[PDB]
Amino acid sequence: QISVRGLAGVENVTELKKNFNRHLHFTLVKDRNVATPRDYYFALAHTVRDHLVGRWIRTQQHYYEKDPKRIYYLSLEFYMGRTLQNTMVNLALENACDEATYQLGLDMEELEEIEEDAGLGNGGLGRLAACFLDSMATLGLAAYGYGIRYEFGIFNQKICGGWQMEEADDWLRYGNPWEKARPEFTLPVHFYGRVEHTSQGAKWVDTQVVLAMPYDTPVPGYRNNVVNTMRLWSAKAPNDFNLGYIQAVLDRNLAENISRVLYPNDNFFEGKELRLKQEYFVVAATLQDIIRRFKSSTNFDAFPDKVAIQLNDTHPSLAIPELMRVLVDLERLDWDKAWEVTVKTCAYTNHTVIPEALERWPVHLLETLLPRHLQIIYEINQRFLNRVAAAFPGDVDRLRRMSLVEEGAVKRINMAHLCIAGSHAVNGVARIHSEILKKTIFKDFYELEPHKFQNKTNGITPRRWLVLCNPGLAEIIAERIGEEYISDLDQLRKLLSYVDDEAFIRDVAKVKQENKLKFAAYLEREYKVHINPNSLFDVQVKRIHEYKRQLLNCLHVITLYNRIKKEPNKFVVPRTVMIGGKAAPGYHMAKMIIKLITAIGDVVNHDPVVGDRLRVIFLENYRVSLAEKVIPAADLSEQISTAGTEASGTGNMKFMLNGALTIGTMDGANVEMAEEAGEENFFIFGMRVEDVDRLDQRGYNAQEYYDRIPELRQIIEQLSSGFFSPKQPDLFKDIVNMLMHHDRFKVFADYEEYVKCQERVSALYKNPREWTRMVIRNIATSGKFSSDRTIAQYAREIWGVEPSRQRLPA
Amino acid sequence: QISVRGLAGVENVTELKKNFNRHLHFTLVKDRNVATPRDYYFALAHTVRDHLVGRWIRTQQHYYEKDPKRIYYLSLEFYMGRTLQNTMVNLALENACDEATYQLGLDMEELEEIEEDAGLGNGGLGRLAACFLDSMATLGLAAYGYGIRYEFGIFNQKICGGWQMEEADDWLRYGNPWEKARPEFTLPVHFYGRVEHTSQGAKWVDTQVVLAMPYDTPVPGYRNNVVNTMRLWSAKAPNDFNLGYIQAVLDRNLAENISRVLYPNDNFFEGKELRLKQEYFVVAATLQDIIRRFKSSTNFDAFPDKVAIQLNDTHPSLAIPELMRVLVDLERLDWDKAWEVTVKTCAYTNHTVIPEALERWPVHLLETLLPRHLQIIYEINQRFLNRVAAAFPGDVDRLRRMSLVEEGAVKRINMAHLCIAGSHAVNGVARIHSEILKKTIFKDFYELEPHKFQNKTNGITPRRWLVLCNPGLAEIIAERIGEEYISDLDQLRKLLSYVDDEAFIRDVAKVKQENKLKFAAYLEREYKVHINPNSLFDVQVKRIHEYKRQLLNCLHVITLYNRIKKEPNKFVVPRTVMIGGKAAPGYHMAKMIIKLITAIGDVVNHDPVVGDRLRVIFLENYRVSLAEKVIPAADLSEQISTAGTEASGTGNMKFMLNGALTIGTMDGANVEMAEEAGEENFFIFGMRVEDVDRLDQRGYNAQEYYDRIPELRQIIEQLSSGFFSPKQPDLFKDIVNMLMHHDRFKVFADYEEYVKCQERVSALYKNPREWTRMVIRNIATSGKFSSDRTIAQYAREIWGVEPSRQRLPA
Ligand SMILES: CC(=O)N[C@]1(C(N)=O)O[C@H](CO)[C@@H](O)[C@H](O)[C@H]1O
Ligand SMILES: CC(=O)N[C@]1(C(N)=O)O[C@H](CO)[C@@H](O)[C@H](O)[C@H]1O
Ligand SMILES: *Cc1c(COP(=O)(O)O)cnc(C)c1O
Ligand SMILES: *Cc1c(COP(=O)(O)O)cnc(C)c1O
Repeated sequence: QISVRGLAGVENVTELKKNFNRHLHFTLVKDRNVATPRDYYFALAHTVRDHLVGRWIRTQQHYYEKDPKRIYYLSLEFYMGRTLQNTMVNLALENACDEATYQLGLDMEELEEIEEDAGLGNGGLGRLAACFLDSMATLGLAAYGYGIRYEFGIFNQKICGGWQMEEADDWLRYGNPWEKARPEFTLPVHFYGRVEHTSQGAKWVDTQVVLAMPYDTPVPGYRNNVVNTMRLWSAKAPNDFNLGYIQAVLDRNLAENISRVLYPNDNFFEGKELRLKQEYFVVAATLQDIIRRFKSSTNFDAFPDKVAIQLNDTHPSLAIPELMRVLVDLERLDWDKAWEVTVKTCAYTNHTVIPEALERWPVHLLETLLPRHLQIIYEINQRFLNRVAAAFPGDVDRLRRMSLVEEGAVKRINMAHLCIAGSHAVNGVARIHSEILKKTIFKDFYELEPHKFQNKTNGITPRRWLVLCNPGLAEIIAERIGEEYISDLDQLRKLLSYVDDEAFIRDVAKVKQENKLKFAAYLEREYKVHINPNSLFDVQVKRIHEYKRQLLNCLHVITLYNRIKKEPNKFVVPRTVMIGGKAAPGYHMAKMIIKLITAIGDVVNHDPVVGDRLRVIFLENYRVSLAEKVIPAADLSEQISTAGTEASGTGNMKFMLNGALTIGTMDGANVEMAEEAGEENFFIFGMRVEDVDRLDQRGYNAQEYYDRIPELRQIIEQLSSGFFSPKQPDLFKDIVNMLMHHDRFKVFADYEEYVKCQERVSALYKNPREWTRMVIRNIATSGKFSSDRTIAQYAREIWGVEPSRQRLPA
Repeated sequence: QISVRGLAGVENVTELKKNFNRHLHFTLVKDRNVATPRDYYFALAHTVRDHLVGRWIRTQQHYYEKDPKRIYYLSLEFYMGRTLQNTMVNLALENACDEATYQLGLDMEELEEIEEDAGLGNGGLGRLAACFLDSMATLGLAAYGYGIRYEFGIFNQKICGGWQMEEADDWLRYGNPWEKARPEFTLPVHFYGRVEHTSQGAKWVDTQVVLAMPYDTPVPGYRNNVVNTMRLWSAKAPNDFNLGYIQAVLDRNLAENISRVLYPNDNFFEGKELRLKQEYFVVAATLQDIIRRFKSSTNFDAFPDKVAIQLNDTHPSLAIPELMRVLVDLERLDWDKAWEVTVKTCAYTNHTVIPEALERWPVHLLETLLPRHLQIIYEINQRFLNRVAAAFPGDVDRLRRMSLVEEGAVKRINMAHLCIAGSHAVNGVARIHSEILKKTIFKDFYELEPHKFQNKTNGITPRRWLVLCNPGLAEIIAERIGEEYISDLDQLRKLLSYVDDEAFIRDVAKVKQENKLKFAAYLEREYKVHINPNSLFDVQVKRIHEYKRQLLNCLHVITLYNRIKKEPNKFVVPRTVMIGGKAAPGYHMAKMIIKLITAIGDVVNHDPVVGDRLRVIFLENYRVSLAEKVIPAADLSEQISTAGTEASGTGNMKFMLNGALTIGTMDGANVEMAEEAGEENFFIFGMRVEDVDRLDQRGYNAQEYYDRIPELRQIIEQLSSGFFSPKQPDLFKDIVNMLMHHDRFKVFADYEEYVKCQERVSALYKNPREWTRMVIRNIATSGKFSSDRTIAQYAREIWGVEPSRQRLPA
């Protein structure tokens, strides 16, 4: 047992054991003779869950009594991952449970692997929401996460013949012990219908009704006895729905399809009706809940003092016109008063600048689905443009650029413009991203209301991303500076005075080696794949995207391979290149990239001459639980997106906190990370945002690079001739064609500097001691990237509430 | 507290209370400050449930050790009703829980009303299966009820404008505390595909796979510590199902629709594909489970010694060819050996003789859905007819009459013929019904294999239908003969020596009066309807059907009304005529009858001259929980189906056990009931089966009755002229037209004798003392109609197992 995992008291271990047996008997209705590991996992989950309820009930009762300002974090995604270990960590029950299960003759780590990931997210945006919930609870904020309870989360990725195959993520199959259905708080949500204009107000009538049933999941703060709530809505059809008879009953599924599945798109907008329904569904149900809670604390002037609504991107942007609809149509407030309340209540966070990810809904869709909201949006736009016109008289083009309504083929509503107009604060997720917002995408808006624009650099929770996934590292750190850093990551700074400490250097390196052995083993157990634990673990895990440039990584791998075949008996630092991530089902290029990766592996991994010097592995079904395993085992973190495309990135922070060195571009949060650790302790390369713009003004011509770089030329010719696809020589024609003629992300432009930088990485790896010393400098300066810091800034600069680290009663 | 409700021990009441509070806290995650009656109901349900698990686990472990012959009761319907009180009754926890909740300041009766009925049945057939499970557990048989877990059971009936409106029975909305999902025992079921004939055997390939997930519900025996299992299958789509992406995920519902809803038809066959899928689904999953359990006890010669499969009607008839498919195709047994095993394992129970209820599936449907089963059925038919041909040489018409395959417009498979051929026993559900089977419908089959035909008169469980719904009556009975009768109903005979006992007569009458007041009150509480508790409670509750002749009851009500208007100041015994029951959604005539009933009420209930002398009420949403309320409060039980149409009837037995006198035809079980109590203690009237046949040979002409009975003529003219439907004068034209020209059930033919008999009933009611004495004679002789007797006969004469009343350890 390690210190950071809590005490294994005599009384508590005994109590845990009896409750474990009670649940196995009464809850699972099983005896030890027929119980399977899954049954044991559930018995443990219910045992741990019991310890939450007491705190959950008093935390909520506490907020009722003290009535603080409530924070409502609206998101269509909450990438939670597993809950068992995280709960034990935050409740200081890990060692006790480890001991108790040990005495029952069970391996707790084996049981934890049985829990299904709650994959209600796609990647960064969803995971961010998860880290935020953890931090808000840890900082004692009366926060509520509101989203959708998807029956099917992000699809499970299978690799067949080197191709990605998707299969339903039936995560609720065996039941979810963490959620508590609250059917008693079911709310009605309206769709379609029409607008009637009577004497005293407009009415939305003849609507189709869908019920929203809430499910509450506890969110425990770190050892402070605070347990907040994440409320996920589930779609239910009313009972007089469609009410020949048989068909009417079967058609109930049409209404319940709203919460059936998560759209698997990462940084891409797909204007489908079902998605719009999901967005309004979560918004409509949540707002009624918010107002209900408010009225139970009618002058809505105090609404903004008791309520803060944070929009995670534009997905829940309809909250703005829905809040207006309710205040104006239902509560009968005058427009101006209602608008004042709305702006002061809502804040919007932008997560990207790539045009294809921007939500622009066709007016005809809103027209049919939400007629009243479309009217309110036109009215908002009207009054907004009147302000623009008055601020910039005669600037007609600005008016059309800022309009919430975009003209053209089909009129569309720019949801981002809607969010800026109806929010008192708009923020980017990293300094460079936030600056880009003010200088480009939202320049006109920043000019009109500069006070609205802020920055809130992303962060990650040190509980799940350090203590939970890397106990060995958390331990050796605690041994030298205590445990306070876990909820005050800035204290890792103190590790700077151990950079020359021989014992520490040795332990840091030892922990990494153990993590690598542990992962190298897992690889063979669950995926029959052998790798050399002594090689440098070069990993790039994140969603497959052209802007992420997994292709640039591929070019390097092929370069390494060609160099080896060129001079076989020459020494080179051994490397295990691991690339993992899911591709959106309809993203063809992303799926071709996955195939290319596996294709490269097929050649490289079986070339006798290469031996154990180079291995290319594609990490299947990358998800939160897998991240917790690979990240602690990585040496090199690949954060190589084209400058200006990765709003922030969070995977980069996870790697930095876990002892991996970073090779990347000055993009997103990488800039601040390098700034914190010092550029000398970072492997920075490639074009800066300015270099990219210069190239765009000049005109990007990939051919130029192809003509001037022999090694690059050789790679393209190998791809084109079928060297990596014998049976299908032209298999990768689309890839080569894109690289050569329409590469929006300038892969070739950063090739030379990338490769060169990679050589510097290999050189440092040859010097174990100095590599580890640089690692210590990174870990020691990663404190700024804790989501506790991020949330503290949101609370103080946007929500107007003070974080607290005071422990609530037991 | 009453004696039959068990002891309210000091230790147990204390234990119950703490566990109630534990569940409210840890299970429902609520505090007393926010708990609603529903939360309290669930806390109690979980508390009671806890007492079942221990016994449930050892009962099943017991069967594993002793390995007795297992009884598998296959049914597409299990009309369970509520489970809370029944569980308390069988566990002798009722008084303790009553006390415990009392001390917690809660009214247990109020909490029981919150439980949703498990309405997984239509009427008699489904309820019979429920009573049987209760009796099999009480008799210590290793029995398993196997069926489908419908998401939506029988629809909830709403009456709007006097018309029936159906609405989804979302009984799982708030969760079901009684079931235990067993996802670990999920089994695959195949559909469609084709048959491949290879060298060594035929193969069923290219099939669509649907998963069957089982949910187990405990079935406690009466105070014997036995807890059997009812396993209900739920349809689940495999995860690589349909696996653009979004659509594939949404289409999973196509496969899961199989267990979505119960077909609401009572005694009517609807040849829909979805229904056929449900039938094979339950059969395929169940048989794999049966064989699995058998192999874990490969000579299948002992299969019939360890397994008995009872087919509740033909709904699960595919078990016969499915068992053959498995034994022949999968286990590779020779046909003859397989057939021997199948016949010795299966037994079939017929529940009706009406042609429209007989299952005849179109060959083209089986051809597409279950190609292999169709081949097996042809093969069975072939060999079967060869036996017929050899037994009755040259009788070509017999061959075509007995064929499992019916020729004509579209070829169909007669499932009843299939069941007779593949079963070692076939039984009717009442003596007269069983005789009718041998003399008519299955005459040819009886001639070929007379040994197969048996009778097993239906019964009802005295636990739910006496002790649970009528504690007051169970108590006064127990006070004079003890409690042993509850599991040995024949002992009620002893009450015969109290027929002249003044105290007993007074108590029996008192209990009835209290039940009537209790019901008259409930009527006003939940349905704002006032009635006179001193009137005779004339009730007919059962599914709406023409053969049940609710119309004959209507004619009498109208007769009573017309007589009163004719002589207003003449005295007549006051009556409250209550009619209730659901009509199948697509059964037009049944829906018109409901409207007629409410229409009669509209006129009769508001006629000043009638006063409180006559009231016509339609009992809305008749279901098991409502039956438990009305039956104990009834004085007169209407069992007036045309002789030969009601196979048995079970509602009739419920009324007899609860102190109501019966007016009915010599049909179904009424014959045996009258035989048991003595015809002098029964109000028998109308045509006997023989009279009906005579009339059919002559030719039924309704006009004749219309011309010779003035009162009848007046009623038809009132209906035709719009007397009961002013705004819509011809509203009931279909009813009159049917009555006059195509009445398959000869309503007019029994009118005169019915009315006359009703006069005899009123006469006896005027003499309280003698009415009650006749009641005592009925209750005292109702013992034969206990399902314990029925099940004991099934066990000894069909399954070959001995019932046991021995209590298993605590
Ligand atoms: C739209 C969207 O999901 N954007 C992203 C992401 N996950 O892709 O949000 C996360 C969280 O802010 C950022 O770190 C990524 O750089 C940004 O692209
Ligand atoms: C088919 C069918 O459900 N038949 C019925 C019924 N419920 O309608 O079965 C029950 C139980 O045996 C019998 O009492 C009824 O007389 C018979 O009609
Ligand atoms: C952290 C995380 C991400 C975000 O990774 P980036 O490299 O910032 O894109 C995505 N997926 C999972 C499973 C994560 O844990
Ligand atoms: C007993 C019962 C029946 C069967 O009634 P019959 O009069 O035999 O048709 C039908 N429905 C319910 C709810 C029952 O309790």
